[PDB]
Amino acid sequence: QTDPTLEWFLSHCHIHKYPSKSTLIHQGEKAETLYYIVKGSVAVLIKHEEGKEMILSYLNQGDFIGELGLFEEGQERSAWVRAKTACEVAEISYKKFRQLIQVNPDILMRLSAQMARRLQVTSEKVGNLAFLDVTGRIAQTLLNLAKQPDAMTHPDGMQIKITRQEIGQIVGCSRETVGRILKMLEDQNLISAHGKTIVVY
Amino acid sequence: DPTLEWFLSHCHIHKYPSKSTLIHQGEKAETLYYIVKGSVAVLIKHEEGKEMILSYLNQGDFIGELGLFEEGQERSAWVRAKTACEVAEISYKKFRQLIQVNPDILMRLSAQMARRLQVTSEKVGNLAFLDVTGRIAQTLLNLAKQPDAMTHPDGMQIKITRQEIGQIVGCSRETVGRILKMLEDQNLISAHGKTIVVYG
Ligand SMILES: Nc1ncnc2c1ncn2[C@@H]1O[C@@H]2COP(=O)(O)O[C@H]2[C@H]1O
Ligand SMILES: Nc1ncnc2c1ncn2[C@@H]1O[C@@H]2COP(=O)(O)O[C@H]2[C@H]1O
Ligand SMILES: Nc1ncnc2c1ncn2[C@@H]1O[C@@H]2COP(=O)(O)O[C@H]2[C@H]1O
Repeated sequence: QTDPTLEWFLSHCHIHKYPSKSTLIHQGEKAETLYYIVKGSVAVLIKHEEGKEMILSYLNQGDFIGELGLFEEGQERSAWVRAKTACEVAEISYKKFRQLIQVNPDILMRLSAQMARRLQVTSEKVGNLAFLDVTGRIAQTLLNLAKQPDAMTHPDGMQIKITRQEIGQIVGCSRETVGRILKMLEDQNLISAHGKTIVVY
Repeated sequence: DPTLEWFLSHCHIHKYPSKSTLIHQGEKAETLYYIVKGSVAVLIKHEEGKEMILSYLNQGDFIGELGLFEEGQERSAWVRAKTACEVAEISYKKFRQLIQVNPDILMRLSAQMARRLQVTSEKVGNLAFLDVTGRIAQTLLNLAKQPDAMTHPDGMQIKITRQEIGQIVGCSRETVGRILKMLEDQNLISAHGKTIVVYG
């Protein structure tokens, strides 16, 4: 589902394909381009020497990406953005976009609605990490990604596909610890695990 | 600035004393704020004697902007006046009417949202990669790297309460007390009255 405005915006971009796991944005690169996911999904990650990679968020079709450096020249990509599946994404220079903004501010309103949402979601994440114990953090995380578009409904909850590695990267724990906690969450009858498939209740 | 004075002329301004609450988490959001003077703390709570300051906002900063793009939303957090403040306020409706006239007012707001997203995202990385002790240790270091930080013959000197430290890391004031002591025995810092010396 799309609309005129959106299509108007798109007719000003170049759509490029990206195989699963390929990197769309490298942290540190000069920020001079805006992106738009027409198809597929991506992960946004940050790195910290020792411990390594952490997943800030998943973004999907309809999501803008690479927008954080738009309002001030000379900024660096604040994160790594990698394809989680085959992706088709539009791109336009900040300059051309700042122009379309003047033509029709609605395009900025749509981008802004998403930034506001991201700030609400990232803030909630900040709190969960500071206030929840590792158990609650993982328990909540399973609820969140159960809210993702790729989540398949279960005749008694919601079914998701995730790795102990990904969970650990979202909550900030090792896959070993995640496994041990998933065991408890299963025992406590809160989830059902079968391979890399989890059924959240 | 012509754009900002214009923006403000359409708002109603009010004075808020210290410790005063401008925004209550959970309430329906139908209005936007703009700090003309003063400072505020944006914070979230776990009502277990543990608060977390997501950020400080100052003169020239917008507040309550998160519920502007979708109706039926609630305030994502509590905003408390740090010092006396003069805050302009305007409903989302009138603000959306100003955006049509000149989108620049929206650009300025959005630039602040992007900065805020970048800063909060950095915070996320640290909290995930740090125990309560490490969070506090790193906070003492970061506080020593700031301009207002003072010089001490042994390194840097800072002034901050156990509560304030607790609000930064999201833990109890007592937890801060115990951690600061352990850090002393580790010969990493010194604590007397309300002054903390960070060696190095
Ligand atoms: N907390 C976050 N939530 C969602 N997307 C984010 C977050 N932090 C960064 N991003 C995205 O990661 C992108 C990579 O570089 P930019 O800073 O140009 O733009 C970034 C945002 O689109
Ligand atoms: N605080 C942390 N301790 C351990 N692993 C972490 C932490 N924060 C994030 N992680 C990531 O979580 C991942 C879980 O399993 P990996 O072997 O893939 O490598 C791990 C790290 O990259
Ligand atoms: N991470 C953050 N950084 C800065 N300000 C924030 C953050 N999270 C919330 N706020 C502010 O807290 C305000 C309170 O309610 P709103 O959600 O309407 O708008 C909010 C934002 O202006």
